[PDB]
Amino acid sequence: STAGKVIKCKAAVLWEEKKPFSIEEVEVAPPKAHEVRIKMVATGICRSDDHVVSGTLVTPLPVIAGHEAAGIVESIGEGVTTVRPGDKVIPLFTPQCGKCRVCKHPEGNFCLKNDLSMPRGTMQDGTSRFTCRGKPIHHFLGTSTFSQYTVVDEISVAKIDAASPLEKVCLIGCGFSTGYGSAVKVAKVTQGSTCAVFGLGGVGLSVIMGCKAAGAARIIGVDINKDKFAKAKEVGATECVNPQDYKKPIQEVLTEMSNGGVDFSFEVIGRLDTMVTALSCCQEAYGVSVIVGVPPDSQNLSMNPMLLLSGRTWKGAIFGGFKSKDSVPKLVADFMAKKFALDPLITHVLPFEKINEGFDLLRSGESIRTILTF
Amino acid sequence: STAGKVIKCKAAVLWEEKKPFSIEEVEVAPPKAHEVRIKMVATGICRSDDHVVSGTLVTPLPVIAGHEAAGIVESIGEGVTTVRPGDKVIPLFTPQCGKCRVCKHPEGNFCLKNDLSMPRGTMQDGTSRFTCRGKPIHHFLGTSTFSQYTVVDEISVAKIDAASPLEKVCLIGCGFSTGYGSAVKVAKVTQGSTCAVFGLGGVGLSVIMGCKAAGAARIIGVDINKDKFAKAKEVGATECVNPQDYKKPIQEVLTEMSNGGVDFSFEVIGRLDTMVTALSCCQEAYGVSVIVGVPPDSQNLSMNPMLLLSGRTWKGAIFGGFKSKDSVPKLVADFMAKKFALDPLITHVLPFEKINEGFDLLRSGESIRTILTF
Ligand SMILES: NC(=O)C1=CN([C@@H]2O[C@H](COP(=O)(O)OP(=O)(O)OC[C@H]3O[C@@H](n4cnc5c(N)ncnc54)[C@H](O)[C@@H]3O)[C@@H](O)[C@H]2O)C=CC1
Ligand SMILES: NC(=O)C1=CN([C@@H]2O[C@H](COP(=O)(O)OP(=O)(O)OC[C@H]3O[C@@H](n4cnc5c(N)ncnc54)[C@H](O)[C@@H]3O)[C@@H](O)[C@H]2O)C=CC1
Ligand SMILES: OCC(F)(F)C(F)(F)C(F)(F)F
Ligand SMILES: OCC(F)(F)C(F)(F)C(F)(F)F
Ligand SMILES: [Zn+2]
Ligand SMILES: [Zn+2]
Ligand SMILES: [Zn+2]
Ligand SMILES: [Zn+2]
Repeated sequence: STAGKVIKCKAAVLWEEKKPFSIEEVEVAPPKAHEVRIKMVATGICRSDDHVVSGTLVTPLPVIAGHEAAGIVESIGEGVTTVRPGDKVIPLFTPQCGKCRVCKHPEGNFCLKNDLSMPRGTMQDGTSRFTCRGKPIHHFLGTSTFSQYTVVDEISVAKIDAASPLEKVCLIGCGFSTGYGSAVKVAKVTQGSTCAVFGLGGVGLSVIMGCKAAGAARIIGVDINKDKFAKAKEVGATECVNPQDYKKPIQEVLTEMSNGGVDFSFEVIGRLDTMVTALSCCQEAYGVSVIVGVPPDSQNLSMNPMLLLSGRTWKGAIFGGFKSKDSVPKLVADFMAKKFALDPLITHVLPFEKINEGFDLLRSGESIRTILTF
Repeated sequence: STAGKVIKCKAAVLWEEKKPFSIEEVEVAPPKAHEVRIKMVATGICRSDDHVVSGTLVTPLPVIAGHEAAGIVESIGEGVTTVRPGDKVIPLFTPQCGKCRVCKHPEGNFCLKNDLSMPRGTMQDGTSRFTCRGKPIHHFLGTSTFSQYTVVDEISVAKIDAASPLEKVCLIGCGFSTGYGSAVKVAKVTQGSTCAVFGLGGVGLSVIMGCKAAGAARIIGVDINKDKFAKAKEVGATECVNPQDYKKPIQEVLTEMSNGGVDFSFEVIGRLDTMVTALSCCQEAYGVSVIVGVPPDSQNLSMNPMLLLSGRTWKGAIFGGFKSKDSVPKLVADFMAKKFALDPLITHVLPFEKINEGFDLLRSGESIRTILTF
């Protein structure tokens, strides 16, 4: 009924930094060859979307942000083979072209077709499917989920179980998969280990879930907002520490608590200082520290390389190291089989039109994930 | 016959930074409980010893430096069980106590009894076995091999094969094992990989040996001294580049040569800028970079954590990640079985009393390893 036609629909457009989203009418072009137009069902509010508003994460403006979502295929362009109209889907902010040297590497997931390194804010063909006020509007990470309809490249969508609950599994589109994979795949957390997780938002709680799944003995949650601790303990933190309660810097506290440093630390905030602290608190000879947080654009940290010379490993990852199009349908199948939980991450549900209240809930410290329903 | 007595002998004392070593008459105390007195047979001149002279590496002065050596046990203190008089030994600048959290960990080698992290320049008991005209002389990394005789803690010595040639296997006490293990144990270089090695001294040549042993298809040597390239190619470098030949940064050159980044990079110089260049030149999604070089004391590097967030792994190690007392004998056994060569590292052989000529050869760029013989 809409196939082959321009859709007029509502989207949350960001015209300028540090301004509220504008809910207004946009035009969504029909999909071209190897593109997929999706009716959005649910989208989460991830701190990275807030980083676009704050200018922490630089992408071309004006933009339709949003990258953690689930919906139903409205129509496919010529040549699409991996999804059909009416399929349930999760957009992939990290693509999986399956052809590039990274997609073919056993341990790589940062596909060379990504729009993260050198953001253009377009479809793969360098154009936009969105018009607003007669102007072209940029895409975000090849997803743009803060719209009733979006168009993505085939390499940026995965078909998921026909019976999945989209108002939950949208979190597999970013925050859950990222934290979980950061522990089980990137860190490769071991049975009986001691973990330190810096930041207890949706991504940090997911990291804790992965640390518990891996059989960690101790999981120490770290956050300056003690209101985060209860939920962190429910999903497996054995202890929580607030840096503001100690006279000593928290890497010293954690080193003592762990009898000379943790096996695995995670930075799940996005600050240069906590990236160095998290590295410092892992054991000097065999500790591993994983950066998950997104730091302010173009800013360098300063560190003493003697932290690494002693034996520490420092690494980072996008999307928990998961090859996105292979992994997302398996993660949904595992969720359906109750292998992990998503409800502990969901604190608030709002309609899409209340997106600005959703960003307020995050910025105040009150929410973990708000799910917007269309 | 000298057992239980003071030995008067010659040692090279460094009284002050940026001076020549001074050949002095010293007194060497007999070994106390769990100590081993060694008659030196050969010691290598490592750039780390030069770092003490230049002030790159801070350790209490005055000092007997030297840490890359082999000798024969002259006597043992009370309770020594792992060597006897007459045994061939290699002193271990990284100890293996076998009782600390690190020694018990499968990966870790940076034993908590080390004198590297917060150098005291003493025996384990906090005293010196060396006097020069009534003045105590500091130890270096619990080895002090620039002496006819030294005393080490039992956890800082390994018994090796009675038939081993000490004028070659002294290199297993630091430079060979550090470079070889950095490739084979720390990086875990893979078959068919591309490697880049920054610094083509004795330790960087040993990194090349390890990369070739691991079956790397491409091994790119990087040095500003093009006279190092011939020997690098002899031990397995497929290509060499001199950053001074190029109008653009060598990380860009290496990224284009490797069609988007190397699999494994090694910093084997000791400069902050080459540590960041080496990380940058490894592939952004799955590349691994190992720091081996010792940089100037208390200096921090500056880097963009986006280099790690994409997927890179950054690590460092001491002594190639080898658990020292377990590994040094097996490395000597493997040398005796022709598993690897040490002669390519040895460019000069001098008697001990020509130590300053040995350091002049290193500083001029002529030498790789000078072995000092007794
Ligand atoms: N690498 C990747 O693929 C991904 C990265 N991210 C990033 O991960 C980070 C976390 O995302 P969310 O969990 O959605 O964010 P969030 O904003 O819900 O949670 C961050 C937590 O950090 C705490 N915090 C702030 N300053 C702190 C400090 N100094 N010390 C300790 N805790 C502090 C806050 O109280 C908060 O609970 C963000 O930077 C986001 O951009 C998000 C997902 C994917
Ligand atoms: N982590 C560890 O356990 C160990 C660390 N080391 C350290 O490893 C490093 C190398 O030691 P050696 O091989 O004995 O030293 P070396 O001085 O023989 O070799 C260093 C090489 O770096 C090259 N070089 C200097 N500046 C350069 C630049 N800007 N760009 C490219 N090349 C440059 C030199 O021309 C030289 O060939 C030193 O810092 C040393 O202290 C040594 C052994 C053990
Ligand atoms: O939240 C996802 C994420 F990886 F952080 C991102 F949004 F893709 C990033 F990296 F911020 F661009
Ligand atoms: O060359 C040995 C070495 F590991 F580099 C050292 F000397 F111990 C260090 F690290 F320099 F202190
Ligand atoms: Zn996100
Ligand atoms: Zn790809
Ligand atoms: Zn130990
Ligand atoms: Zn050395």
